[PDB]
Amino acid sequence: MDIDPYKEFGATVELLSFLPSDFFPSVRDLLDTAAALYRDALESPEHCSPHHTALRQAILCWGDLMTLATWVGTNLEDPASRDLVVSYVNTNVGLKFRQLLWFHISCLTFGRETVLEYLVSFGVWIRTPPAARPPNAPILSTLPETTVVENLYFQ
Amino acid sequence: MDIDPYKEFGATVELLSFLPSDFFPSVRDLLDTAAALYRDALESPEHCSPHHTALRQAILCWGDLMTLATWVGTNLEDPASRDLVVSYVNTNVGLKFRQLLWFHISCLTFGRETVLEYLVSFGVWIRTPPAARPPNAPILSTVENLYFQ
Amino acid sequence: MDIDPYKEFGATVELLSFLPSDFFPSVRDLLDTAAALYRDALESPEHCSPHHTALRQAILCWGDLMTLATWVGTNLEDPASRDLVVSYVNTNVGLKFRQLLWFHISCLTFGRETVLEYLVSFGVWIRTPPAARPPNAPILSTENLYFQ
Amino acid sequence: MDIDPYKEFGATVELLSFLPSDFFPSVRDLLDTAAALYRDALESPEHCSPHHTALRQAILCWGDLMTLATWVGTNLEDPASRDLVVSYVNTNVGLKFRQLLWFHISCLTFGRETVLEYLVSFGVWIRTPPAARPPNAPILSTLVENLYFQ
Amino acid sequence: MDIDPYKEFGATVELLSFLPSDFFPSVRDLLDTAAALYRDALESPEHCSPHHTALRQAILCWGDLMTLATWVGTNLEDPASRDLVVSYVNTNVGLKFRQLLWFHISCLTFGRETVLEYLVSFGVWIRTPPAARPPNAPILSTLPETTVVENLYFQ
Amino acid sequence: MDIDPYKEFGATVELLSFLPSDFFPSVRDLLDTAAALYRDALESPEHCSPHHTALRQAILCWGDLMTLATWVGTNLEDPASRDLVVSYVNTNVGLKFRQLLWFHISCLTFGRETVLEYLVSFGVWIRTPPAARPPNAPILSTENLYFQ
Ligand SMILES: CCOC(=O)C1=C(CN2CCN3C(=O)N(CC(C)(C)C(=O)O)C[C@@H]3C2)NC(c2nccs2)=N[C@H]1c1cccc(F)c1C
Ligand SMILES: CCOC(=O)C1=C(CN2CCN3C(=O)N(CC(C)(C)C(=O)O)C[C@@H]3C2)NC(c2nccs2)=N[C@H]1c1cccc(F)c1C
Ligand SMILES: CCOC(=O)C1=C(CN2CCN3C(=O)N(CC(C)(C)C(=O)O)C[C@@H]3C2)NC(c2nccs2)=N[C@H]1c1cccc(F)c1C
Ligand SMILES: CCOC(=O)C1=C(CN2CCN3C(=O)N(CC(C)(C)C(=O)O)C[C@@H]3C2)NC(c2nccs2)=N[C@H]1c1cccc(F)c1C
Ligand SMILES: CCOC(=O)C1=C(CN2CCN3C(=O)N(CC(C)(C)C(=O)O)C[C@@H]3C2)NC(c2nccs2)=N[C@H]1c1cccc(F)c1C
Ligand SMILES: CCOC(=O)C1=C(CN2CCN3C(=O)N(CC(C)(C)C(=O)O)C[C@@H]3C2)NC(c2nccs2)=N[C@H]1c1cccc(F)c1C
Ligand SMILES: [Cl-]
Ligand SMILES: [Cl-]
Ligand SMILES: [Cl-]
Ligand SMILES: [Cl-]
Ligand SMILES: [Cl-]
Repeated sequence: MDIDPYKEFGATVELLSFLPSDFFPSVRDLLDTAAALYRDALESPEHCSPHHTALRQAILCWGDLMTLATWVGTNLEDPASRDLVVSYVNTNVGLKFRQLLWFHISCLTFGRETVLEYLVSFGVWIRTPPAARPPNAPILSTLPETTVVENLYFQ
Repeated sequence: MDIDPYKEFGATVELLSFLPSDFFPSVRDLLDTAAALYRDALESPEHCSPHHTALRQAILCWGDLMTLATWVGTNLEDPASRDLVVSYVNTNVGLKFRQLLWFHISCLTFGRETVLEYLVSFGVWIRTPPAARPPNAPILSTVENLYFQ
Repeated sequence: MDIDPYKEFGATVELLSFLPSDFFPSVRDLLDTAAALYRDALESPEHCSPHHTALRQAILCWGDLMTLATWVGTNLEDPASRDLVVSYVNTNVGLKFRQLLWFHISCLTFGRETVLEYLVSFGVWIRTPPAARPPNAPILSTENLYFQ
Repeated sequence: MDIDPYKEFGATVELLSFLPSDFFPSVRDLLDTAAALYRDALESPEHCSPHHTALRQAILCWGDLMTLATWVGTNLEDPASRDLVVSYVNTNVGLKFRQLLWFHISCLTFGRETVLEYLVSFGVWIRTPPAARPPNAPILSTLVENLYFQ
Repeated sequence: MDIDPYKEFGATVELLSFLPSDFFPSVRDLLDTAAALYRDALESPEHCSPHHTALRQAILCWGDLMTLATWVGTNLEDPASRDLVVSYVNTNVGLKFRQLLWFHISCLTFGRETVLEYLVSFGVWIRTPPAARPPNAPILSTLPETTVVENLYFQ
Repeated sequence: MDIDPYKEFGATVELLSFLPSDFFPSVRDLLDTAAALYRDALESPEHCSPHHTALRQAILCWGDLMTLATWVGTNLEDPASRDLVVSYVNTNVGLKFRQLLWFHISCLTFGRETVLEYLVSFGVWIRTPPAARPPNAPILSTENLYFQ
């Protein structure tokens, strides 16, 4: 099968690939943030949303990879090679999970449309030559809960 | 965090662990069954169901685990050592994914209630001594006169 | 005192003894089934039933027995006598607890009469010569309030 | 599973463990008291109460531990005092059963509320320094129409 | 800063000092009593009372002190010097926490006034020569606010 | 007992531990700020607030800890282990008290909801890669005669 984990969420692997690897927080920091903001939802008996369901699996999958990588490492006769398999996972699959965790955590806070627009905004900014672009990166931020039109309507 | 992947689906890790490892099809056979029955839905831009969403991730996660386990296996000296990794996968994370893939595929066909009832039925049958129990395993499956007047 | 643990549940040690030891699931499998089916009730602050009360104590007692048996195994100077302890447990107190756990778990699922009738049914079948009896064993198949 | 045998009776292992081991009668004396006061009920075909059901199992469980201990001493000991196994049992699991038998026998006589209050009363008394506390321990105890005189 | 932990509770360090060290249960026995009587309240999300808030911190502080003393003790190889750490705890900070835990646990059960009156009663009794005083110590108990006659009068 | 000192104040240890250790002022700087802003309230015979009650105990507890550490340090044989005591304080109990003192002092100034929101804001900012985030950290922030 050819399954793109972003496709049911309105995105693609190629679109997440538009961002440089340096854009994404680390796996540990994504996992810490998922816990700080969404632990209760993620641990609840309710689906909550497709993003929650996917994020739960992504978190556990990283755990599966690290548990396997740690176990083999303990079996490597060279004690200096203890985290060699763990390093292998980070090198070849770490970026994939950073993209995926970032996507779901961000979508849960900002909504798909805002996240996808930000992906484009940053990817265009980082491809503009540094001496020709605004010094600071674009900012990821939430939409207003109420529009100016609605606010003025109820004056 | 402590996330139980079955909890949002009305089950638990402990409940799936009630079944012996020999109960489950192999991961390869589970993956081939998911493809034969649900490939178009799994590859679609539609969520379809929480089971589809979870199953998509599990399928992809197993691919990651196999690339890792294959990399360790193909780069490991000694047949006994590679036997150990294959054994470790068989005993631990392979069993986890056999449970998980079986659960989601079965739920997509029979519904949660039927699946959970079958888990108990088989788990009780296999714990009954063979000489005392029915020879075959339990099976997973799904008008008045007035009516004619 | 002479207490029969089955007496308040309508049975006796003698009746459970009518079944061959091979009839019963293992202690481990009985404990796993009690957890799979009744963990929440067994761990709850509610009595639930006399079967739950008895089953709670039986589960804890087996833990006590295993801790004692482990201490005997580790403290016996001779390795051959450790073997005797295990075989003694399997033959004697392990069988007692297989009977007891099976009885209460089955009663919680099927009710007292069905269980008592099944004990007799299987005990009669296994005593019928194999070449003269049905090829398969009889089947165990089908509450909230408890009088005295 | 994590089963607390006191939980269905409104108590916990931790609560019983608030009492020092010296608080409790010996297992033998608890068993003699169960027999003297409740033998007929314990041996009857009636449930009687959840306390009776639990007490029956606890009495039989101690029998199982002692039968095991005695059998090892008889068969697997020669010049050993053959009381080595029996001695370990009374050292570790004996306290657990003194708590359990005492709880059920006391509840059958005084009721849960009075028993739990007494556990707290004695636990506080024994933790008060002896030279600062009352000399005697707290005590476990529990407690006509007008027309007649007109 | 010079803070007296009793001042917001109507007492002082000097007043608790009026009681001899032998008056107090050990820290362990005070902690075990706090758990037996107040565990649910102490672990709850509600303030409950200023005594509860203070008692919560005292329990945790003792944990901090013993964890530090343990780490020092277990990482000191000479056994005599480990006994020096224990003696320092017993001599100095153990008495401070025995006073403090006793005060808060007693106040939660009997109220401030009864506790302070009892502090005085015992401190006076123990300073009376043993051959001249009642054989038994005064008793900590809640006194009745009204007499039987008064209670019957307002029936 | 398992007491979370933040629980009665609407937070948890895990939430405070979302912030990196470098976020917090030193214990000394927290204590000096508490004295500059709240000394009279803290030394008063009035409860003032649950935050004041908790903060009083934390201040005294730090005094207990440092005298113990000083007594150990001044009686230790070799400076390398004197350095070990300081390092233990810096890594373990100093971090706990930096979190705790900061929480109470900040709550007394800004209120719980502002503090908890700021914790999240900074914790997310510091986890954003430096080259991708705003250059500055988020900020913690909140006649008489004519009407006679
Ligand atoms: C937790 C939700 O995610 C965010 O809020 C995320 C953010 C939100 N932004 C964080 C940095 N920023 C501030 O501090 N701001 C300050 C203020 C005052 C609020 C404002 O000016 O508006 C704005 C800006 C907002 N940025 C990003 C990324 N930016 C670039 C590359 S990555 N990723 C995630 C994220 C981050 C860390 C861990 C995670 F796990 C995740 C998912
Ligand atoms: C595809 C949905 O799953 C099933 O249908 C599943 C089945 C369905 N059963 C298959 C075997 N059976 C028949 O052929 N039957 C024939 C008939 C005519 C209908 C009848 O006699 O009633 C009944 C019985 C039904 N059994 C199981 C398991 N049984 C025991 C241990 S495992 N697991 C899954 C499953 C299986 C393979 C790959 C998968 F990937 C999965 C998930
Ligand atoms: C969990 C309740 O117990 C049972 O259900 C028990 C059973 C239930 N039976 C299990 C075997 N069977 C099937 O799979 N059946 C299939 C079907 C379709 C439902 C039907 O034909 O009706 C019937 C038959 C029913 N049998 C027994 C024993 N039989 C003989 C000796 S022992 N003991 C217990 C038990 C078992 C294991 C662990 C335990 F822990 C216990 C207690
Ligand atoms: C049999 C019910 O239990 C009791 O009555 C129990 C008692 C009852 N008390 C017995 C001692 N007492 C008297 O003699 N009293 C005499 C009188 C005239 C009424 C008075 O002076 O007031 C009061 C006082 C009541 N005390 C206790 C415990 N106290 C402290 C630690 S243990 N445990 C159990 C118990 C005891 C033994 C074997 C058991 F098996 C048990 C269970
Ligand atoms: C738990 C509340 O504290 C008490 O109840 C406290 C008590 C209560 N007293 C306990 C001793 N007593 C009884 O048993 N009494 C009842 C009795 C036997 C029926 C009778 O009247 O003769 C009265 C008398 C009341 N005494 C004390 C202290 N007394 C002297 C020095 S210290 N300190 C605390 C306390 C105690 C232990 C652990 C703690 F942790 C604490 C705090
Ligand atoms: C004393 C109350 O606490 C504060 O005010 C606290 C602050 C207040 N902030 C101080 C730094 N800032 C300014 O100078 N600002 C300038 C101005 C003009 C007023 C504005 O733009 O608003 C804003 C910003 C506000 N920041 C913090 C922390 N920020 C980041 C990590 S820690 N912690 C505490 C605190 C600090 C020191 C000792 C303590 F002890 C404590 C508790
Ligand atoms: Cl095949
Ligand atoms: Cl009698
Ligand atoms: Cl409580
Ligand atoms: Cl006295
Ligand atoms: Cl001031």
